Amino acid sequence: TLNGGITDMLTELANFEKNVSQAIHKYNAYRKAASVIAKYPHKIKSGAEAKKLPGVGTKIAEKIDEFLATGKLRKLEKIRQDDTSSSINFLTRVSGIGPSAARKFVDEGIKTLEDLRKNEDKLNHHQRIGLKYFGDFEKRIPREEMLQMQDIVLNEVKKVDSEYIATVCGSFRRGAESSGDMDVLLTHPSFTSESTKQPKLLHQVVEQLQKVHFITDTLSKGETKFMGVCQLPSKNDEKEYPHRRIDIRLIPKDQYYCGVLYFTGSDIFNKNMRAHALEKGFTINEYTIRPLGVTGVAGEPLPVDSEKDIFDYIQWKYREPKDRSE
DNA sequence: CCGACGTCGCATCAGC
DNA sequence: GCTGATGCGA
DNA sequence: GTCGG
Ligand SMILES: Nc1ccn([C@H]2C[C@H](O)[C@@H](COP(=O)(O)NP(=O)(O)OP(=O)(O)O)O2)c(=O)n1
Ligand SMILES: [Mn+2]
Ligand SMILES: [Mn+2]
Ligand code: NA
Ligand code: NA
Repeated sequence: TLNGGITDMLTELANFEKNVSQAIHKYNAYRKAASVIAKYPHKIKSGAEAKKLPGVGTKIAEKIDEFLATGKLRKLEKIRQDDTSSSINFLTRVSGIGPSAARKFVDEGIKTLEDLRKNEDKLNHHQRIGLKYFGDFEKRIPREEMLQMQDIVLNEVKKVDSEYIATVCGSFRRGAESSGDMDVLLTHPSFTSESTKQPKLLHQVVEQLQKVHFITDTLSKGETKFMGVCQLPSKNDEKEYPHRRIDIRLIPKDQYYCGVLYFTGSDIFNKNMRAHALEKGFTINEYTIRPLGVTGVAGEPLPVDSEKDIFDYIQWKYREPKDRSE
């Protein structure tokens, strides 16, 4: 955590540009700068030293010099003191409320937690559930709890159909001692890139999880992706566990490796790897890796038999999940 | 300089 | 209702 | 905000 002060500053600047300025590429630029500094193994002593890193340019180098010298950034100081930015920034912390809805709400004089509770009628379903569990969703999940959750999910899925395979991905698969949520990759032999031989494959799994009162709420739900809320069972006289975010992703079984690569992350690792893939003349999604044709159009899917095969195509040394925490 | 910046799913809305 | 764009999110 | 070509 050598440069925590610097990475915190950049992250706050990223959130500002995303939530307030609605400038997603500035948000990404700061996300990237924060990431490359985060894994830089020296305590940074100047902006010039920082500017050597890819993604760190002049402006950020200048900001790092201010931060090192003073321990603050006047730019951030002002943003903090500002009514509207602070309100918009806060509202986006509710799941389902983004930059657009947040700014629209603030315009209407809705800018506090109290205001949201008072105006629940103005929320779409996602946002209402997000407000309901605002407190809970602030809390992180200890890996021990994640292990309990894994046991329930894997066993309940087994009970539906023994041919399901459920794989917990995200920060958990990367070995994090705590997680923001739980991500579950799901496969079933009936669903491949070639055919879907059974309907409601994801539905049946969700339904079962609701039945045992594990899944408590639904944010969104389609044929291949579920976003919702779950909770561990507590014992007698035990205070209940916090409600947790969970999302589930049904991937065609023959495309498991691209799927698990995607869902393991991190988000920035995925961006770095896909950017590199493009440089090498391939494109990668959660389904396939395709070569790019000489006019830039994606071609047929390439054979994939392991995560490492995808790494091999773009000439990257294989990296274990725990080294993908970028 | 300066266009281009990872790829896609589900909810909602605009237009017909 | 459908098609495509936008919002929010993985 | 950054950068490659
Ligand atoms: N922008 C994003 C967000 C997520 N993802 C993929 C990579 C993530 O590791 C995986 C799960 O998303 P996530 O749950 O938001 N983040 P993740 O599990 O990495 O870390 P946590 O904050 O949940 O601990 O989805 C992505 O490819 N692009
Ligand atoms: Mn996660
Ligand atoms: Mn998730
Ligand atoms: Na740089
Ligand atoms: Na939000």
